[PDB]
Amino acid sequence: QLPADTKDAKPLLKEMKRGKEFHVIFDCSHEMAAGILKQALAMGMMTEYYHYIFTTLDLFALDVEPYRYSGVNMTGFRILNTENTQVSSIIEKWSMERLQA
Amino acid sequence: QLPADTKDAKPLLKEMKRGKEFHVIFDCSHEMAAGILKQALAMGMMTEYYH
Repeated sequence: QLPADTKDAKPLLKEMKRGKEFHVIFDCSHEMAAGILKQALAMGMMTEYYHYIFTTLDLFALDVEPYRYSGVNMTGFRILNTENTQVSSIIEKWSMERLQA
Repeated sequence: QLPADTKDAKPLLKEMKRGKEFHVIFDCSHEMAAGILKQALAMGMMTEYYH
């Protein structure tokens, strides 16, 4: 279990790494995925060895960049149908009004 | 040989990782050391393996 605070992530990952858990499933609002991935990097773990999965349905909205050359696999799940033209159009339109926040 | 700019580092480190070169000496004014190490990190090239 992830402890209460996000930045307490350290021991848990540390135990996982010591125990040599070479697969992981997550389940949490991607907002938690950000914290857990930053830890998973700074703890020197992003390597082809580990191979995460996410059930949070927003894997597409993270910032995948600083991890992407490392070589880990983050199979995820997305439903918002980016494939269709009109869907993407409406995404963009809503985006042009989304950024007022 | 490191190329002209530092962020150009990526191909070289790619070769080091591919051939599995598990040790290194560097040489640079540390200002280069910083960028080369950042690349070393995001490349999945910074673990308890290498030294």
